[PDB]
Amino acid sequence: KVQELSVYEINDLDRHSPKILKNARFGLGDLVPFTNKLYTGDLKKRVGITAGLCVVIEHVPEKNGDRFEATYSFYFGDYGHLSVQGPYLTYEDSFLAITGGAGIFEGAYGQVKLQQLVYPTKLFYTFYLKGLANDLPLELIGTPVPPSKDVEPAPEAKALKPSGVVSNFTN
Amino acid sequence: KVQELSVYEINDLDRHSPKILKNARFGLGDLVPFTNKLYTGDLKKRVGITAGLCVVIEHVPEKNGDRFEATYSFYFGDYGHLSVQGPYLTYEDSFLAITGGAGIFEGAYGQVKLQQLVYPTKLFYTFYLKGLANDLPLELIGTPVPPSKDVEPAPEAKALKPSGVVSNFTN
Amino acid sequence: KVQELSVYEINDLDRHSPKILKNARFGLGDLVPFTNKLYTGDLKKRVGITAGLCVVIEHVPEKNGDRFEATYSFYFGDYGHLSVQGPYLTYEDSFLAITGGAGIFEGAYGQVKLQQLVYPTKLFYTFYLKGLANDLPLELIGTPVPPSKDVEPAPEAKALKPSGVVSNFTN
Ligand SMILES: [Mg+2]
Repeated sequence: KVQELSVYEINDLDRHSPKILKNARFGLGDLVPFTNKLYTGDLKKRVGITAGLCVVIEHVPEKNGDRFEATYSFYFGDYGHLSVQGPYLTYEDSFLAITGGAGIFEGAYGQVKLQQLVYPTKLFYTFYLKGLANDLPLELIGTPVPPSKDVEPAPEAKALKPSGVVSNFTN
Repeated sequence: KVQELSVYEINDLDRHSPKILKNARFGLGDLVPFTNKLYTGDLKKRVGITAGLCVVIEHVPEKNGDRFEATYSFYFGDYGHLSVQGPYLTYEDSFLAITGGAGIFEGAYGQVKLQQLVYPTKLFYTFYLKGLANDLPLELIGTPVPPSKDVEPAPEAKALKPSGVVSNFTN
Repeated sequence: KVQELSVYEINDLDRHSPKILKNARFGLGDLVPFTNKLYTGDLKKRVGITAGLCVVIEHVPEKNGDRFEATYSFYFGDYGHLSVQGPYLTYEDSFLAITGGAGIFEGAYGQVKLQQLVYPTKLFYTFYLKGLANDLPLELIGTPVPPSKDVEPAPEAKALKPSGVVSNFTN
Protein backbone atom coordinates (compact mmCIF):
# COMPACT_ATOMS: atom_id res chain seq x y z
CA LYS A 1 0.00 0.00 0.00
CA VAL A 2 1.08 3.60 -0.71
CA GLN A 3 1.68 5.69 2.39
CA GLU A 4 1.88 9.39 1.46
CA LEU A 5 4.42 11.48 3.39
CA SER A 6 4.99 15.20 2.78
CA VAL A 7 7.85 17.32 4.12
CA TYR A 8 9.20 20.86 3.71
CA GLU A 9 12.83 21.44 3.00
CA ILE A 10 13.93 24.94 4.04
CA ASN A 11 17.25 26.72 3.51
CA ASP A 12 18.05 29.35 6.14
CA LEU A 13 21.59 29.91 4.82
CA ASP A 14 23.11 29.10 8.23
CA ARG A 15 24.55 25.69 7.20
CA HIS A 16 27.18 26.88 4.72
CA SER A 17 24.89 25.51 2.00
CA PRO A 18 24.74 25.22 -0.95
CA LYS A 19 28.53 25.04 -1.11
CA ILE A 20 29.13 25.55 -4.85
CA LEU A 21 32.31 23.84 -6.13
CA LYS A 22 32.91 25.72 -9.37
CA ASN A 23 34.76 23.75 -12.04
CA ALA A 24 32.68 24.42 -15.20
CA ARG A 25 26.70 29.89 -15.35
CA PHE A 26 26.00 26.38 -14.02
CA GLY A 27 27.46 23.72 -16.32
CA LEU A 28 28.81 20.15 -16.18
CA GLY A 29 31.77 19.95 -13.81
CA ASP A 30 29.92 22.06 -11.24
CA LEU A 31 29.37 20.12 -7.99
CA VAL A 32 26.96 21.25 -5.28
CA PRO A 33 27.19 19.46 -1.89
CA PHE A 34 24.20 20.63 0.13
CA THR A 35 22.30 20.32 3.41
CA ASN A 36 19.04 22.00 4.36
CA LYS A 37 16.54 21.90 7.22
CA LEU A 38 13.68 19.45 7.07
CA TYR A 39 10.20 19.93 8.58
CA THR A 40 6.96 17.96 8.79
CA GLY A 41 4.33 18.50 6.06
CA ASP A 42 2.11 20.41 8.49
CA LEU A 43 5.15 22.63 9.35
CA LYS A 44 4.84 21.99 13.12
CA LYS A 45 8.08 20.13 13.80
CA ARG A 46 11.72 20.09 12.84
CA VAL A 47 12.51 16.47 11.84
CA GLY A 48 16.08 16.80 10.68
CA ILE A 49 18.04 17.78 7.59
CA THR A 50 18.67 16.87 3.97
CA ALA A 51 22.20 15.96 3.05
CA GLY A 52 23.90 15.01 -0.19
CA LEU A 53 25.16 16.10 -3.57
CA CYS A 54 23.79 17.81 -6.70
CA VAL A 55 25.77 17.19 -9.87
CA VAL A 56 25.12 19.94 -12.42
CA ILE A 57 24.26 18.25 -15.70
CA GLU A 58 23.80 21.41 -17.78
CA HIS A 59 22.54 24.98 -17.96
CA VAL A 60 19.30 25.39 -19.89
CA PRO A 61 19.51 28.75 -21.76
CA GLU A 62 15.87 28.22 -22.82
CA LYS A 63 14.13 28.12 -19.42
CA ASN A 64 16.64 30.33 -17.53
CA GLY A 65 17.32 27.37 -15.24
CA ASP A 66 19.52 24.35 -14.66
CA ARG A 67 19.28 20.57 -14.54
CA PHE A 68 20.91 18.68 -11.64
CA GLU A 69 21.37 14.98 -10.88
CA ALA A 70 20.87 14.52 -7.15
CA THR A 71 21.84 11.82 -4.62
CA TYR A 72 20.76 12.66 -1.07
CA SER A 73 19.05 11.64 2.11
CA PHE A 74 16.23 13.03 4.29
CA TYR A 75 16.90 12.64 8.02
CA PHE A 76 14.09 12.33 10.56
CA GLY A 77 16.05 12.10 13.86
CA ASP A 78 15.34 8.90 15.83
CA TYR A 79 12.97 7.71 13.08
CA GLY A 80 15.73 7.07 10.53
CA HIS A 81 16.09 8.32 6.97
CA LEU A 82 15.05 8.02 3.35
CA SER A 83 17.44 8.05 0.41
CA VAL A 84 16.81 9.21 -3.15
CA GLN A 85 18.37 9.47 -6.64
CA GLY A 86 16.99 11.54 -9.48
CA PRO A 87 16.47 14.86 -11.29
CA TYR A 88 16.40 18.29 -9.62
CA LEU A 89 15.38 20.93 -12.15
CA THR A 90 15.24 24.58 -11.08
CA TYR A 91 12.42 25.26 -13.55
CA GLU A 92 9.84 22.48 -13.01
CA ASP A 93 8.58 19.77 -10.65
CA SER A 94 10.25 16.38 -10.83
CA PHE A 95 9.95 12.90 -9.43
CA LEU A 96 12.98 11.18 -7.87
CA ALA A 97 13.47 7.50 -7.15
CA ILE A 98 13.34 6.31 -3.54
CA THR A 99 16.49 4.16 -3.32
CA GLY A 100 15.94 2.90 0.27
CA GLY A 101 15.61 3.85 3.95
CA ALA A 102 16.73 3.07 7.52
CA GLY A 103 14.89 2.94 10.90
CA ILE A 104 11.10 3.06 10.41
CA PHE A 105 11.94 3.58 6.70
CA GLU A 106 13.71 0.22 6.25
CA GLY A 107 12.45 -1.39 3.02
CA ALA A 108 11.23 1.92 1.60
CA TYR A 109 10.68 2.08 -2.12
CA GLY A 110 8.67 4.13 -4.61
CA GLN A 111 8.98 7.67 -5.93
CA VAL A 112 8.93 11.20 -4.53
CA LYS A 113 7.46 14.37 -6.00
CA LEU A 114 9.66 17.42 -5.69
CA GLN A 115 7.77 20.75 -5.82
CA GLN A 116 9.40 24.14 -6.43
CA LEU A 117 8.28 27.11 -4.25
CA VAL A 118 11.16 29.52 -3.56
CA TYR A 119 14.50 29.11 -5.38
CA PRO A 120 16.47 27.56 -3.97
CA THR A 121 14.94 28.28 -0.54
CA LYS A 122 11.73 26.25 -0.03
CA LEU A 123 10.83 22.86 -1.47
CA PHE A 124 7.82 20.65 -0.82
CA TYR A 125 8.15 16.90 -1.24
CA THR A 126 5.52 14.20 -1.33
CA PHE A 127 6.87 10.67 -0.87
CA TYR A 128 4.66 7.89 -2.25
CA LEU A 129 6.08 5.34 0.20
CA LYS A 130 5.77 1.58 -0.16
CA GLY A 131 7.51 -1.27 1.66
CA LEU A 132 7.37 -0.04 5.26
CA ALA A 133 6.88 -2.58 8.04
CA ASN A 134 4.43 -0.29 9.88
CA ASP A 135 2.14 2.72 9.46
CA LEU A 136 3.91 6.10 9.69
CA PRO A 137 3.89 7.77 13.17
CA LEU A 138 1.13 10.31 13.63
CA GLU A 139 3.47 13.26 14.28
CA LEU A 140 4.84 12.78 10.72
CA ILE A 141 1.46 12.55 8.95
CA GLY A 142 -0.49 15.67 10.02
CA THR A 143 -2.56 17.27 7.24
CA PRO A 144 0.07 19.03 5.13
CA VAL A 145 -0.01 22.79 4.71
CA PRO A 146 -0.77 23.27 0.98
CA PRO A 147 2.45 24.57 -0.65
CA SER A 148 2.94 28.30 -1.38
CA LYS A 149 5.79 30.86 -1.39
CA ASP A 150 4.76 32.21 2.04
CA VAL A 151 4.17 29.08 4.19
CA GLU A 152 6.59 28.85 7.12
CA PRO A 153 7.65 26.49 9.94
CA ALA A 154 6.02 27.07 13.35
CA PRO A 155 8.04 29.39 15.67
CA GLU A 156 8.80 26.55 18.09
CA ALA A 157 10.33 24.56 15.21
CA LYS A 158 12.63 27.39 14.11
CA ALA A 159 13.57 28.05 17.75
CA LEU A 160 13.99 24.30 18.51
CA LYS A 161 11.53 24.06 21.42
CA PRO A 162 10.72 20.51 22.68
CA SER A 163 7.17 20.98 21.29
CA GLY A 164 8.54 21.84 17.81
CA VAL A 165 11.12 19.06 17.31
CA VAL A 166 10.99 15.24 16.88
CA SER A 167 13.00 12.94 19.18
CA ASN A 168 16.75 13.53 18.61
CA PHE A 169 16.01 15.63 15.52
CA THR A 170 18.90 15.71 13.05
CA ASN A 171 20.81 18.98 13.31
CA LYS B 1 8.76 -11.44 -13.26
CA VAL B 2 11.89 -10.20 -15.07
CA GLN B 3 11.22 -7.69 -17.83
CA GLU B 4 14.33 -7.28 -20.01
CA LEU B 5 15.04 -3.76 -21.29
CA SER B 6 18.03 -2.87 -23.47
CA VAL B 7 19.28 0.62 -24.33
CA TYR B 8 22.24 2.22 -26.12
CA GLU B 9 24.16 4.99 -24.49
CA ILE B 10 26.00 7.13 -27.06
CA ASN B 11 28.48 9.98 -26.55
CA ASP B 12 28.55 12.51 -29.39
CA LEU B 13 30.86 14.89 -27.49
CA ASP B 14 28.36 17.76 -27.82
CA ARG B 15 27.30 17.76 -24.13
CA HIS B 16 30.57 18.91 -22.57
CA SER B 17 30.96 15.33 -21.33
CA PRO B 18 32.82 13.63 -19.76
CA LYS B 19 33.90 16.66 -17.76
CA ILE B 20 37.05 15.34 -16.05
CA LEU B 21 37.77 16.99 -12.67
CA LYS B 22 41.45 16.18 -12.21
CA ASN B 23 42.60 15.97 -8.60
CA ALA B 24 44.66 12.73 -8.56
CA ARG B 25 46.58 8.73 -15.34
CA PHE B 26 43.17 8.15 -13.72
CA GLY B 27 43.51 7.66 -9.96
CA LEU B 28 41.49 8.16 -6.76
CA GLY B 29 40.54 11.82 -6.35
CA ASP B 30 39.54 12.01 -10.02
CA LEU B 31 35.83 12.85 -10.42
CA VAL B 32 33.96 12.46 -13.70
CA PRO B 33 30.47 14.06 -13.90
CA PHE B 34 28.94 12.84 -17.15
CA THR B 35 25.87 12.88 -19.39
CA ASN B 36 25.35 10.98 -22.64
CA LYS B 37 22.54 10.35 -25.12
CA LEU B 38 20.24 7.42 -24.58
CA TYR B 39 18.48 5.39 -27.30
CA THR B 40 16.13 2.42 -27.48
CA GLY B 41 17.66 -1.09 -27.81
CA ASP B 42 16.53 -1.31 -31.43
CA LEU B 43 18.23 2.10 -32.05
CA LYS B 44 15.06 3.67 -33.54
CA LYS B 45 14.31 6.36 -30.97
CA ARG B 46 16.01 8.89 -28.76
CA VAL B 47 14.61 8.32 -25.24
CA GLY B 48 16.67 10.77 -23.24
CA ILE B 49 20.05 11.00 -21.54
CA THR B 50 22.20 9.47 -18.84
CA ALA B 51 23.28 11.77 -16.05
CA GLY B 52 25.45 11.32 -12.98
CA LEU B 53 28.91 10.84 -11.57
CA CYS B 54 31.83 8.42 -11.97
CA VAL B 55 34.24 8.30 -9.05
CA VAL B 56 37.63 6.99 -10.15
CA ILE B 57 38.62 4.24 -7.73
CA GLU B 58 41.99 3.41 -9.28
CA HIS B 59 44.07 2.95 -12.42
CA VAL B 60 44.76 -0.67 -13.32
CA PRO B 61 48.32 -0.80 -14.79
CA GLU B 62 47.68 -4.49 -15.61
CA LYS B 63 44.71 -4.20 -18.00
CA ASN B 64 45.52 -0.70 -19.36
CA GLY B 65 42.19 0.48 -17.96
CA ASP B 66 40.45 2.02 -14.96
CA ARG B 67 37.86 1.14 -12.35
CA PHE B 68 35.06 3.63 -11.58
CA GLU B 69 32.27 3.69 -8.99
CA ALA B 70 29.18 5.10 -10.69
CA THR B 71 25.93 6.70 -9.46
CA TYR B 72 23.65 7.79 -12.30
CA SER B 73 20.25 7.81 -13.89
CA PHE B 74 18.80 6.85 -17.30
CA TYR B 75 16.10 9.27 -18.49
CA PHE B 76 13.29 8.18 -20.82
CA GLY B 77 11.37 11.47 -21.32
CA ASP B 78 7.71 11.26 -20.24
CA TYR B 79 8.21 7.63 -19.15
CA GLY B 80 10.39 8.50 -16.14
CA HIS B 81 13.82 7.21 -15.19
CA LEU B 82 15.89 4.40 -13.70
CA SER B 83 18.67 4.89 -11.18
CA VAL B 84 21.75 2.75 -10.62
CA GLN B 85 24.85 2.30 -8.39
CA GLY B 86 27.80 0.08 -9.20
CA PRO B 87 31.07 -0.63 -11.02
CA TYR B 88 32.08 0.84 -14.39
CA LEU B 89 35.28 -0.80 -15.60
CA THR B 90 36.84 0.35 -18.88
CA TYR B 91 38.22 -3.15 -19.52
CA GLU B 92 35.30 -5.57 -18.94
CA ASP B 93 31.52 -5.92 -18.68
CA SER B 94 29.94 -5.28 -15.30
CA PHE B 95 26.62 -5.49 -13.55
CA LEU B 96 25.27 -2.50 -11.61
CA ALA B 97 22.52 -2.43 -9.00
CA ILE B 98 19.17 -0.91 -9.92
CA THR B 99 18.53 1.41 -6.96
CA GLY B 100 15.02 2.56 -8.02
CA GLY B 101 12.93 4.37 -10.66
CA ALA B 102 10.22 6.99 -11.27
CA GLY B 103 7.22 7.18 -13.67
CA ILE B 104 6.56 3.79 -15.31
CA PHE B 105 9.75 2.68 -13.50
CA GLU B 106 8.42 3.26 -9.98
CA GLY B 107 9.30 0.23 -7.83
CA ALA B 108 12.09 -0.87 -10.16
CA TYR B 109 14.67 -3.22 -8.74
CA GLY B 110 17.18 -5.78 -10.00
CA GLN B 111 20.48 -5.52 -11.83
CA VAL B 112 21.76 -4.14 -15.14
CA LYS B 113 24.42 -5.52 -17.46
CA LEU B 114 26.80 -2.92 -18.83
CA GLN B 115 28.51 -3.92 -22.11
CA GLN B 116 31.59 -2.21 -23.56
CA LEU B 117 31.65 -1.44 -27.33
CA VAL B 118 33.54 1.79 -28.08
CA TYR B 119 35.52 3.56 -25.32
CA PRO B 120 34.09 5.62 -23.93
CA THR B 121 31.69 6.26 -26.84
CA LYS B 122 29.09 3.45 -27.10
CA LEU B 123 27.67 1.29 -24.33
CA PHE B 124 24.92 -1.31 -24.42
CA TYR B 125 22.88 -1.98 -21.30
CA THR B 126 20.45 -4.75 -20.50
CA PHE B 127 18.24 -4.07 -17.48
CA TYR B 128 16.78 -7.17 -15.80
CA LEU B 129 13.81 -5.22 -14.43
CA LYS B 130 11.55 -6.40 -11.63
CA GLY B 131 8.91 -4.57 -9.59
CA LEU B 132 7.12 -2.58 -12.29
CA ALA B 133 3.37 -2.05 -11.99
CA ASN B 134 2.85 -2.70 -15.72
CA ASP B 135 4.43 -4.23 -18.83
CA LEU B 136 6.96 -1.99 -20.60
CA PRO B 137 5.57 0.13 -23.52
CA LEU B 138 6.10 -1.45 -26.92
CA GLU B 139 8.21 1.42 -28.30
CA LEU B 140 10.81 0.63 -25.59
CA ILE B 141 10.94 -3.15 -26.16
CA GLY B 142 11.65 -3.61 -29.90
CA THR B 143 14.05 -6.46 -30.71
CA PRO B 144 17.43 -5.02 -29.75
CA VAL B 145 20.13 -4.56 -32.36
CA PRO B 146 22.87 -7.03 -31.28
CA PRO B 147 25.78 -4.93 -29.94
CA SER B 148 28.85 -4.17 -32.11
CA LYS B 149 31.33 -1.30 -32.64
CA ASP B 150 29.47 -0.13 -35.78
CA VAL B 151 25.76 -0.13 -34.78
CA GLU B 152 24.24 3.36 -34.89
CA PRO B 153 21.02 5.25 -34.00
CA ALA B 154 18.52 5.76 -36.85
CA PRO B 155 18.96 9.09 -38.73
CA GLU B 156 15.62 10.42 -37.44
CA ALA B 157 16.82 9.82 -33.86
CA LYS B 158 20.09 11.72 -34.34
CA ALA B 159 18.21 14.51 -36.13
CA LEU B 160 15.37 14.53 -33.54
CA LYS B 161 12.45 13.93 -35.92
CA PRO B 162 9.03 13.21 -34.29
CA SER B 163 9.30 9.63 -35.64
CA GLY B 164 12.71 9.14 -33.95
CA VAL B 165 12.01 10.49 -30.44
CA VAL B 166 9.81 9.41 -27.47
CA SER B 167 7.27 11.83 -25.93
CA ASN B 168 9.13 14.78 -24.33
CA PHE B 169 12.46 12.98 -24.74
CA THR B 170 15.09 14.12 -22.24
CA ASN B 171 17.57 16.49 -23.88
CA LYS C 1 13.27 -13.21 5.71
CA VAL C 2 16.25 -11.29 7.15
CA GLN C 3 19.63 -12.79 6.30
CA GLU C 4 22.33 -11.24 8.52
CA LEU C 5 25.71 -10.62 6.88
CA SER C 6 28.69 -9.08 8.68
CA VAL C 7 31.91 -7.80 7.11
CA TYR C 8 35.06 -5.94 8.19
CA GLU C 9 36.25 -2.96 6.25
CA ILE C 10 39.97 -2.34 6.78
CA ASN C 11 42.16 0.55 5.60
CA ASP C 12 45.83 -0.37 5.14
CA LEU C 13 46.69 3.00 3.55
CA ASP C 14 48.05 1.31 0.41
CA ARG C 15 45.14 2.33 -1.87
CA HIS C 16 45.72 6.09 -1.92
CA SER C 17 42.64 6.36 0.31
CA PRO C 18 40.96 8.38 1.68
CA LYS C 19 41.82 10.91 -1.02
CA ILE C 20 40.66 14.16 0.62
CA LEU C 21 39.54 16.83 -1.89
CA LYS C 22 39.75 19.97 0.22
CA ASN C 23 37.39 22.75 -0.82
CA ALA C 24 35.86 23.87 2.53
CA ARG C 25 38.63 21.18 9.66
CA PHE C 26 36.13 19.06 7.70
CA GLY C 27 33.25 21.19 6.40
CA LEU C 28 30.72 21.27 3.54
CA GLY C 29 32.52 21.39 0.19
CA ASP C 30 34.96 18.70 1.35
CA LEU C 31 34.72 15.57 -0.84
CA VAL C 32 36.25 12.24 0.15
CA PRO C 33 36.42 9.53 -2.57
CA PHE C 34 37.49 6.34 -0.83
CA THR C 35 38.23 2.63 -1.22
CA ASN C 36 39.14 0.15 1.50
CA LYS C 37 39.69 -3.60 1.83
CA LEU C 38 36.75 -5.81 2.66
CA TYR C 39 36.87 -9.08 4.64
CA THR C 40 34.40 -11.71 5.81
CA GLY C 41 32.80 -11.29 9.28
CA ASP C 42 34.90 -14.14 10.66
CA LEU C 43 38.03 -12.38 9.24
CA LYS C 44 39.18 -15.48 7.31
CA LYS C 45 38.88 -14.26 3.73
CA ARG C 46 39.44 -11.20 1.59
CA VAL C 47 36.18 -10.67 -0.35
CA GLY C 48 36.94 -7.44 -2.15
CA ILE C 49 36.86 -3.70 -1.54
CA THR C 50 34.58 -0.81 -0.71
CA ALA C 51 34.40 1.98 -3.24
CA GLY C 52 32.56 5.29 -3.36
CA LEU C 53 32.24 8.81 -2.06
CA CYS C 54 31.80 10.57 1.30
CA VAL C 55 30.35 14.07 1.12
CA VAL C 56 31.26 16.06 4.22
CA ILE C 57 28.05 17.60 5.54
CA GLU C 58 29.58 19.45 8.50
CA HIS C 59 32.11 19.47 11.33
CA VAL C 60 30.61 18.88 14.76
CA PRO C 61 32.59 21.06 17.25
CA GLU C 62 30.60 19.39 20.06
CA LYS C 63 31.63 15.73 19.60
CA ASN C 64 35.08 16.38 18.05
CA GLY C 65 33.89 14.56 14.94
CA ASP C 66 32.27 14.96 11.54
CA ARG C 67 29.10 13.98 9.70
CA PHE C 68 29.37 12.52 6.18
CA GLU C 69 26.77 11.54 3.57
CA ALA C 70 28.00 8.37 1.89
CA THR C 71 27.23 6.60 -1.42
CA TYR C 72 29.28 3.45 -1.93
CA SER C 73 29.45 -0.20 -2.78
CA PHE C 74 30.82 -3.36 -1.11
CA TYR C 75 32.45 -5.76 -3.59
CA PHE C 76 32.59 -9.51 -2.99
CA GLY C 77 34.51 -10.72 -6.09
CA ASP C 78 32.56 -13.26 -8.18
CA TYR C 79 29.59 -12.99 -5.79
CA GLY C 80 28.65 -9.45 -6.85
CA HIS C 81 28.12 -6.35 -4.75
CA LEU C 82 25.86 -4.40 -2.42
CA SER C 83 25.19 -0.69 -2.67
CA VAL C 84 24.29 1.75 0.09
CA GLN C 85 23.32 5.40 0.80
CA GLY C 86 23.30 7.01 4.22
CA PRO C 87 25.07 8.65 7.17
CA TYR C 88 28.70 8.04 8.18
CA LEU C 89 29.41 9.77 11.49
CA THR C 90 32.92 9.60 12.96
CA TYR C 91 31.51 9.74 16.50
CA GLU C 92 28.70 7.13 16.63
CA ASP C 93 27.20 4.04 14.98
CA SER C 94 24.77 4.60 12.13
CA PHE C 95 22.44 2.69 9.88
CA LEU C 96 22.61 3.15 6.09
CA ALA C 97 20.02 2.22 3.49
CA ILE C 98 20.69 -0.76 1.23
CA THR C 99 19.92 0.70 -2.21
CA GLY C 100 20.39 -2.55 -4.20
CA GLY C 101 22.83 -5.30 -5.25
CA ALA C 102 24.18 -7.37 -8.17
CA GLY C 103 25.14 -11.08 -8.57
CA ILE C 104 23.92 -13.13 -5.58
CA PHE C 105 22.84 -9.75 -4.13
CA GLU C 106 20.34 -8.93 -6.89
CA GLY C 107 17.11 -7.68 -5.27
CA ALA C 108 18.86 -6.77 -2.02
CA TYR C 109 17.07 -4.35 0.25
CA GLY C 110 17.03 -3.41 3.93
CA GLN C 111 19.45 -1.54 6.17
CA VAL C 112 23.04 -1.92 7.36
CA LYS C 113 24.56 -1.16 10.75
CA LEU C 114 27.89 0.62 10.61
CA GLN C 115 30.06 0.15 13.73
CA GLN C 116 33.07 2.31 14.63
CA LEU C 117 36.26 0.56 15.90
CA VAL C 118 39.42 2.38 14.77
CA TYR C 119 39.17 5.80 13.07
CA PRO C 120 39.11 5.73 10.20
CA THR C 121 40.89 2.34 10.00
CA LYS C 122 38.51 -0.50 10.98
CA LEU C 123 34.75 -0.68 10.56
CA PHE C 124 32.35 -3.53 11.23
CA TYR C 125 29.12 -3.74 9.26
CA THR C 126 26.07 -5.90 9.78
CA PHE C 127 23.74 -6.05 6.78
CA TYR C 128 20.13 -7.00 7.57
CA LEU C 129 19.56 -8.40 4.06
CA LYS C 130 16.17 -9.06 2.52
CA GLY C 131 15.15 -9.85 -1.07
CA LEU C 132 17.83 -12.35 -2.07
CA ALA C 133 16.89 -15.22 -4.37
CA ASN C 134 18.96 -17.71 -2.34
CA ASP C 135 20.62 -18.29 1.03
CA LEU C 136 24.05 -16.66 1.42
CA PRO C 137 27.08 -18.91 0.61
CA LEU C 138 28.62 -20.54 3.66
CA GLU C 139 32.05 -18.94 3.21
CA LEU C 140 30.37 -15.51 3.71
CA ILE C 141 28.38 -16.44 6.84
CA GLY C 142 30.93 -17.87 9.31
CA THR C 143 30.35 -16.84 12.95
CA PRO C 144 31.57 -13.24 13.01
CA VAL C 145 34.49 -12.25 15.21
CA PRO C 146 32.92 -9.89 17.80
CA PRO C 147 34.16 -6.36 16.98
CA SER C 148 37.07 -4.78 18.90
CA LYS C 149 40.01 -2.43 18.21
CA ASP C 150 42.46 -5.37 17.98
CA VAL C 151 40.69 -7.94 15.76
CA GLU C 152 42.58 -8.59 12.51
CA PRO C 153 42.24 -10.44 9.18
CA ALA C 154 43.87 -13.90 8.99
CA PRO C 155 47.48 -13.86 7.64
CA GLU C 156 46.47 -15.71 4.47
CA ALA C 157 43.89 -12.99 3.75
CA LYS C 158 46.39 -10.13 4.11
CA ALA C 159 48.92 -12.08 2.03
CA LEU C 160 46.28 -13.11 -0.57
CA LYS C 161 46.74 -16.89 -0.36
CA PRO C 162 44.14 -19.04 -2.22
CA SER C 163 42.86 -20.21 1.20
CA GLY C 164 42.33 -16.59 2.36
CA VAL C 165 40.52 -15.10 -0.67
CA VAL C 166 37.09 -15.61 -2.34
CA SER C 167 36.83 -16.46 -6.06
CA ASN C 168 38.14 -13.50 -8.13
CA PHE C 169 38.22 -11.29 -5.04
CA THR C 170 37.95 -7.58 -5.85
CA ASN C 171 41.35 -5.90 -5.64
MG1 LIG D 1 16.60 0.40 -3.95
